[PDB]
Amino acid sequence: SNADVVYEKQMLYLYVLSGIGGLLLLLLIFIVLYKVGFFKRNLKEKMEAG
Repeated sequence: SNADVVYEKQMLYLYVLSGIGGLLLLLLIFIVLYKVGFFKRNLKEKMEAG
């Protein structure tokens, strides 16, 4: 059923913005820690679920 929310405010722009911001901060935080030496003092696993 299509309600009157698609024209009002799906409020999805918030979920999509929060998701893109967290991923970018995760990639930058991992590289910033591995470059400074933080992650350079441990045997990472580099996991990745499918």
